[PDB]
Amino acid sequence: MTRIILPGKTIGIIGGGQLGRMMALAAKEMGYKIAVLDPTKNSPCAQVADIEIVASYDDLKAIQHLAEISDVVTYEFENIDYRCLQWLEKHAYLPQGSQLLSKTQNRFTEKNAIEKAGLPVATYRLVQNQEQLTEAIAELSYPSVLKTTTGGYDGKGQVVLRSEADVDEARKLANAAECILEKWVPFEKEVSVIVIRSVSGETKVFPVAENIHVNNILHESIVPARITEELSQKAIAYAKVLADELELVGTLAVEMFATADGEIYINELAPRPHNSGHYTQDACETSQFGQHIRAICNLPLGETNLLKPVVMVNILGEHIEGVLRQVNRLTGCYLHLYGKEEAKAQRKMGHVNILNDNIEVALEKAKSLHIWDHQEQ
Amino acid sequence: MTRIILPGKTIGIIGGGQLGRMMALAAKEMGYKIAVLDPTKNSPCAQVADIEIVASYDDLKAIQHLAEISDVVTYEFENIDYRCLQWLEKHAYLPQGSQLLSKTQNRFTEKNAIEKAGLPVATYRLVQNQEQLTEAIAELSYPSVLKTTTGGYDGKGQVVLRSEADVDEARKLANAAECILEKWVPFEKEVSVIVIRSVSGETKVFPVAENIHVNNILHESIVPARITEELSQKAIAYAKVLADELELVGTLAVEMFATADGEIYINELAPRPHNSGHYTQDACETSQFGQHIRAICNLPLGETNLLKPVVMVNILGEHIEGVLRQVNRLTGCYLHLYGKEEAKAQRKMGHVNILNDNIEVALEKAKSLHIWDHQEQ
Ligand SMILES: [Mg+2]
Ligand SMILES: [Mg+2]
Repeated sequence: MTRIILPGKTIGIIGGGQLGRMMALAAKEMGYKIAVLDPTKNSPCAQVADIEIVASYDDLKAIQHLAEISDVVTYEFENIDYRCLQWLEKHAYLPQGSQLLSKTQNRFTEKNAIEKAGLPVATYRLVQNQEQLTEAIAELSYPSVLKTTTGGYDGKGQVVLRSEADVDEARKLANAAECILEKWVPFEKEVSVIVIRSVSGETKVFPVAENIHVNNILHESIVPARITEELSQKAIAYAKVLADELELVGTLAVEMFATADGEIYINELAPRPHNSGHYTQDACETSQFGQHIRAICNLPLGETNLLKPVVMVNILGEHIEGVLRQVNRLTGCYLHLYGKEEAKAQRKMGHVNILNDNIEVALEKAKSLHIWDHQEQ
Repeated sequence: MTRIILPGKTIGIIGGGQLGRMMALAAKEMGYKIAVLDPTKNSPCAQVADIEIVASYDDLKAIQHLAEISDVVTYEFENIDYRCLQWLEKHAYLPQGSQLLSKTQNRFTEKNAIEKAGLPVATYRLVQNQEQLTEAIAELSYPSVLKTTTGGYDGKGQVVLRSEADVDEARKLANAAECILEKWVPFEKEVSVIVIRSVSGETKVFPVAENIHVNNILHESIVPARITEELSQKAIAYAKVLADELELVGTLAVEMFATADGEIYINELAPRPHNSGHYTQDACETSQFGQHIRAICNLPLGETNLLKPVVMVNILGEHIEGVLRQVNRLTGCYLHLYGKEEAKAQRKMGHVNILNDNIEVALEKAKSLHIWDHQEQ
């Protein structure tokens, strides 16, 4: 409430991926110690942490060990079972709580929470079997999109239904997992806003980013987003409403659709630093990682001013060879690589923040490097 | 020339203090592994390193061990002896070389090198005995400063001569060590410039910083330095010429005196990241540490644009309690703490970068915190 976790103390992180690694690096600058729990040895985060606990996320015993050596605990792994987070908020210090994670983990529960906040979402229906899929298609028509309610993107995730010809594919998915069908709402661009709220209630919002996805993987984030001032203001206001209604502590990434007629629909939420906020490491006065640490520790939040326009480009497994071969050409580019040993095609290996006074020159730079030819097409 | 050290390789650092730690943090963002050699276990740098070697700086076997596991070797500790330096330069990869470091270890050698590069310094005389002191006093008159040529660490090691009354104290100093006598420069401001030069000869120069020393220890760096455009241009030009003439690879801090009459004299050089460049971590497009890594690894250098005005304030052992107590008042302030256990009174425990569009507001903020009343007086 007024509880402050002072520099020198230990922050425990559940999950050792790139998000935890970058949380850790930010915390280290401020003089915090870092403990991490991850199922695989020498994770990106372990490479920066003082203490490594190699164990499963459901390993209640190892979770207790993390709780014992930590003064505060946060998570970066978003598919963690919220029963484990319920244990921590009662027996350790987890200022984020378990509630928000539980609401944002399931696309259906997520939509209900956005609606209760009074914000606009695409019309949606829960799909648990073929009869329900049929009814949902009949009610919402085409175009629509079927998405699994919980984390299961690896190989499938979603089916876009442009016409009746895509129904066969949707039925297969509907059998494989619980789904929601959402009406496809026409939009000009996807945008996101990172909002941070500390234990003491202090709230900061980062600049609106314009996101470009390829095969449903983030390719580029563009800041400032190439949208109207009024859309930017609305996006920012929407993020503040969510932080307050969801009683946020820590970080919330709000992904959005911006339509040609100036409206914003809330797409999805992530209760953590998000890929679309990586630009902040090089372009803002505080990074989202530095902010997240400040939020949970209850330090004054840093400023979120955009200090230079930026295009973040993702480096997937398929790009890493190209990046390393082209290192000599990275003038004006700020490389971040996560220390993952095995490259797989779609695995996130790093990102590059391209800073320029002109956003179009930054975009042209990414194209000129030809590392992302596959994405450009 | 062409040699590039790619992300994924190991950077070895001789010296595990805060400069090593901040080098290592910048390197980790880019996906490098870190090895460190330091006389004390659990050093600031070891807290972020993948491999720690605990040994003396003059222990050639340990130095050799660090070199053997490192793809490139750099140093934070300057007083490496010649036998270790030659071994490193010829049998490891030490792109910085030994030549520049040799020149900057002796105040007389250093001033000769600066003059030979075509740059101005205060008039000076070598003092190896009492007779040479007498002659130098005669030629330079009062006021003047007698300084030891080596041993840059604590204990003053200097005597300011304003009258014949001070000669007695000076003779004692010249009796214990080789000295240099320098004519007193009537200066308005102390300033410094950080210059970067990569293995391939690419150069970048950081903005001029105004430095405020108290008890021979840096207190504040102010950027932009409160000096005329003409003085700024001159300091930058001088720093570039030095980098060229000394064939710098890596980082060079050039400390200077700026007079009211618009003249610059070169004071002293540090062939490494420097305390007067810590502001770059929060206020510049690239930090001196990010730049140092790029320079030795022969990556393209980042930009050095000042993105927001800044006051860096040092946190000594005598300040850490005040910082921790005032943590809730650190809005607009960016805290860096080095992870040192033992807090001696004059030991550098961290720094705070105070960012503000108005330099005077930043200065005011430092005072209003009432942490540095001692320095303020
Ligand atoms: Mg979600
Ligand atoms: Mg020096």
